[PDB]
Amino acid sequence: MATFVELSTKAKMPIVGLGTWKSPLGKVKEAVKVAIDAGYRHIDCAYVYQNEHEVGEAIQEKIQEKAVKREDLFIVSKLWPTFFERPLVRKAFEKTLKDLKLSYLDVYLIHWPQGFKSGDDLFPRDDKGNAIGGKATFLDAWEAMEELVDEGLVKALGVSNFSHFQIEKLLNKPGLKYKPVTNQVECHPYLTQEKLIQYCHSKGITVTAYSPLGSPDRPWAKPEDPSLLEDPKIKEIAAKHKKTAAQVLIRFHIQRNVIVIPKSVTPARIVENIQVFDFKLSDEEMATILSFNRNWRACNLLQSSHLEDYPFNAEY
Ligand SMILES: NC(=O)c1ccc[n+]([C@@H]2O[C@H](COP(=O)([O-])OP(=O)(O)OC[C@H]3O[C@@H](n4cnc5c(N)ncnc54)[C@H](OP(=O)(O)O)[C@@H]3O)[C@@H](O)[C@H]2O)c1
Ligand SMILES: Oc1c(F)c(F)c(-c2c(F)c(F)c(O)c(F)c2F)c(F)c1F
Repeated sequence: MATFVELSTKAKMPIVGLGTWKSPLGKVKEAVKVAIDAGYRHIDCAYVYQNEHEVGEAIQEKIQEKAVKREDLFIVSKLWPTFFERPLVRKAFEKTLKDLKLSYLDVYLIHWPQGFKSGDDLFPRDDKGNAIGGKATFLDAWEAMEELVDEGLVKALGVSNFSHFQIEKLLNKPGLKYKPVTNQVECHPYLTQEKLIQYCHSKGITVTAYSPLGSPDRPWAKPEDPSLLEDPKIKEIAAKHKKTAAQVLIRFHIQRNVIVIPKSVTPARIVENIQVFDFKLSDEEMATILSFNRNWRACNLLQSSHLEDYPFNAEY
């Protein structure tokens, strides 16, 4: 099996999960099926990925075939920032829950802190492709999301792409009902997030590492961009353990008690990515890997950088 990180709610969040961004229809269903078979219990989803209906199919299949029980699955989705207006929070969540064919979510995340123009255009933008903002804020969103927890439709709330300033704004809001259980952010040896992980952990907030393999198929990749999978120094450590680069990149987070959600639709890779509980990176190897920090992001979202709550201006 695979280990977990205990949340502030005492719920157990499986430390490896399956990413689903850009997992195509026609592949994502088989991907979820192979992952469950391979021992994955945590699946990371989102409204904006537009494939929740197929993830839902796969989960239902495995449950009705007795491969797994709902209570042993840990399903996460995210509210997109075109839906921060209160009534849209409900409508957006209802579509996610119905697509996923579930009666509750384990975690529901604010996907990004900056609000976008409210509505069903997911990427409202000007002529240059710059995001158009909305006046509803992540605090408005959180307020409405808290009702879902009151109603037992979501077990816990969290945030994604929040800086420590934005988490402080959240924690320090008077009249807060629920606290975020996780902050899902990009994290890997080129962006080690030392200060942000230290902050979150000090507040009882776990970290979920996204793009842990450096998202090698991001359509905006430039050949001069760094490549973690092909990095000779990462590959050196892999070799030392007779493991793959990807397995080292995943194990890196487990050893920092950080949840990690590599994405694949390739059955061999889905299996490979969870074969990370039979080796250990040594203290010196962990130190070497941490030294690779470049403060480099695969996910800059520069087209939203002019917005008030754009998260990446702050140091952490
Ligand atoms: N909250 C956010 O704003 C946010 C942002 C980014 C990502 N995420 C979440 O985090 C998940 C993971 O991040 P990501 O999808 O950006 O990138 P990633 O997991 O770092 O990398 C995925 C890419 O690596 C390939 N791959 C997977 N396993 C491999 C292996 N063992 N060896 C070689 N290549 C491998 C995949 O190919 P194949 O699929 O073709 O096998 C895919 O092209 C996302 O899917 C999403 O769930 C969240
Ligand atoms: O959940 C997300 C995701 F998985 C992404 F890859 C992106 C994403 C991103 F943050 C970026 F910065 C990109 O340049 C990109 F192409 C993306 F797909 C994103 F915005 C998300 F909200």
